[PDB]
Amino acid sequence: LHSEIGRLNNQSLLWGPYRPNIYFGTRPRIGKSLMTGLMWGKIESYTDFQHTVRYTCEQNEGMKGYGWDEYDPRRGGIQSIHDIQNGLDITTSFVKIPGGAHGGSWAARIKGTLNDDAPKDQKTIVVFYVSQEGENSELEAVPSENEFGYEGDVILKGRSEALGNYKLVVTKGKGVIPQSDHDLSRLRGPGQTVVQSLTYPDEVLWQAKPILFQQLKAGIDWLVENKYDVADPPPPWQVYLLANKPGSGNVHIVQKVFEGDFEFDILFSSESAGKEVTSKDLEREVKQATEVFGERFARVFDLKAPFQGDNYKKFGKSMFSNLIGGIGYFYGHSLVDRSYAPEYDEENEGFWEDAAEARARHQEALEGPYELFTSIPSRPFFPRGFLWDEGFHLLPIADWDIDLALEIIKSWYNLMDEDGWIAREQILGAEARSKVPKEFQTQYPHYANPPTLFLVLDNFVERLRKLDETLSTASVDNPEVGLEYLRRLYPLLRRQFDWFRKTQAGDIKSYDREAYSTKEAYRWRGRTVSHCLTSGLDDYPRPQPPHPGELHVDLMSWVGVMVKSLISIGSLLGATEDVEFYTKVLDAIEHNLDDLHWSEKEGCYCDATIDEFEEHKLVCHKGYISLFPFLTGLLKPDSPKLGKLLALIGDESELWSPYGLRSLSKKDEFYGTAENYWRSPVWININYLAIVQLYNIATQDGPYKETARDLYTRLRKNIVETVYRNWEETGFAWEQYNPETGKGQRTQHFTGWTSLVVKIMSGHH
Ligand SMILES: Cc1cc(-c2ccco2)ccc1NCc1ccc(CN2C[C@H](O)[C@@H](O)[C@H](O)[C@H]2CO)cc1
Repeated sequence: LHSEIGRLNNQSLLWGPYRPNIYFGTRPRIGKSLMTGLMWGKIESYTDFQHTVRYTCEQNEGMKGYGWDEYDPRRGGIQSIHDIQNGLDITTSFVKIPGGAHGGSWAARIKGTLNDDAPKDQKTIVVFYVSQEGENSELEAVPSENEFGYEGDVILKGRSEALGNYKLVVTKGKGVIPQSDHDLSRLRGPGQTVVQSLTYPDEVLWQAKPILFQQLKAGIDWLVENKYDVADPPPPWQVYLLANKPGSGNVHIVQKVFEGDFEFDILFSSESAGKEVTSKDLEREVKQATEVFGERFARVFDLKAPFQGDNYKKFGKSMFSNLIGGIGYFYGHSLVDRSYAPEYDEENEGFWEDAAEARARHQEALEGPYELFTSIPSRPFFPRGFLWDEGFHLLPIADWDIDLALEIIKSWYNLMDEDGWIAREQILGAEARSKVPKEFQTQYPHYANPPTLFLVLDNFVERLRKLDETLSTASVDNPEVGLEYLRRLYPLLRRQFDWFRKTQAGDIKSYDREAYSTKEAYRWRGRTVSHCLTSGLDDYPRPQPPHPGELHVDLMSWVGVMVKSLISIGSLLGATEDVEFYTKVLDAIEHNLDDLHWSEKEGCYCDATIDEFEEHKLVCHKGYISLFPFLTGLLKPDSPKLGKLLALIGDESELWSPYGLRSLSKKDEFYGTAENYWRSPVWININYLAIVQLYNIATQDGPYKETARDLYTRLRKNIVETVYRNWEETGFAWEQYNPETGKGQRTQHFTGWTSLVVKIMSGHH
């Protein structure tokens, strides 16, 4: 019956606007298939369209804002786009209609409305671009009656093994079509919808902007050749209207020009389903999806005081929709260095110079192809899977739709190699690559990232212990199905656990280090003089110089997180021998955190290193790192150490700002130095961890209950209000917040773990 649930999940999730790297586009969860994308831009001159056209997501002066107002990947959503440069407010509605055997049908409305500043007669070019990859696939534009293009709908008829038969329609739409009185109109028509059907090698189909401009340039060349010149030029918009040439091919460009406001529909009808999808279907199903979104939001994200007001609701709906709306399907090769050069072992002083020499051998090669279904940090900047980010993304998503979350976890775990490594950054395919500077593309099999996906698994387990609607929770409602999922995933979790212990081992035995256990000690590979990217806390100060004898307290705590998860899942599956090993490791980590990491002098956990004189030294930089055993839930509610940690957390002159906890203490010598990435700013992911743990202590009999209750109440309020105020002023979720001013800074559109704020508001952990 697990198989039955699987098949239904497949069919439910198959279609989506799963191209979050562009403003609007669709693809199914199939590597080589049918994809769509939208382009638009004002044209006011003979050279401006190349500058105004929109396709891939950006953020700059020219774009006021954009995002999903509502979204569920099972149903669809509505997106808003505020384009200043092009003077347009755009709505893209997307809806899915179940039926047939190929994942069902879908429809989109594209609505553009000029803003108040735009000339009332602005000419806007709109393109709908369709490509299909596959060896045994076909797609064909049905030709027009009229001489020069289309008066009505453009109909494309296609077929593939993946999709069966289907028809994709781009409706006539509503709005003024400009008409040219020029001579050229005798040969090109006065102005109408046009279609060009082209073919290119499959691997370049994603390059829509270049493909389009190539056709425009061919058009212009034709003009010059046929004596259309500056003595009497056609209007710009006619110059950039493609000559109509529909047919078969693996690329179809549908182009319309509007003057003033416009709208039009895209209808994808799966043949194996009922009758074909209509505009009337679109309208009714859009209304229906909104009703269902509304009701689920109110159940799942019931915002508690003092955030129960309508303004906080709108805020919460926007943050959540942007997060879940960011879900993409990615397909293609990864760039991996599979040399396992010995320099990557980092057993020497100065290991970072050796490692750089090894990287400069460029042994990396493409491998796969792989696929991934994942949410993302950011559409305009980071539209791809990041390993420890996805842990935080899935916490709110799991509340919404646990089955969708387990799908994404499975997607991630299917990327794991036989060693137990999953690359921390998943750049699949040339499209995905196009956004990443070369320096940053190669993955290294010795680079870890925090195992945050285990947190999501813990939430699932507690829910398990204690048709779209049915499917969204099938995995907890049918305990047989939940256990089966765990049974299959469990070995991969164990493999990753063992991988951590093998590749991220620290060195106890080779120095003068006494501690309860000789095994438990950890060091992130991959550190440079100034960085430790693999830990997630890019530039958080660490022992100088980096050294093979370093030990990292955050890493040890992540291992504790993992082993606790394995005990809970192992128990469920009756893995007796496994549980007993995990139990000895938990016990060991618990003692060793104290023996190697706890500083009595400073009253917090510290990274460790090895002296000029080969002795163990604590290196203390008060900040998120210092709190880790607490953030990760490893300390007993009655612990004196916890006591000291709560004092640090609450201390205004260290970590506690009006706007949240500082990444680094104001008293640290590295406060606000260098790029100041994790050396003062307030980060929502770590604050979220603090908030959940504070609440944990507040809701249990114990000596710190009341202290925790106070800090929980204040921190919750500080974090939410900072995100909300910024969202109100700017439209944006930000990557981090300034603890002096509360201003959002770094990257916009970070939804992104900033979105955890909906979960903070709804509370009741
Ligand atoms: C300099 C640069 C430019 C562009 C670009 C130019 C035009 C469009 O894109 C893309 C990448 C890069 N540099 C790498 C990078 C930098 C920052 C992040 C965000 N972020 C940092 C956290 O510290 C991590 O914990 C977290 O996992 C992680 C993902 O959220 C991720 C990657």
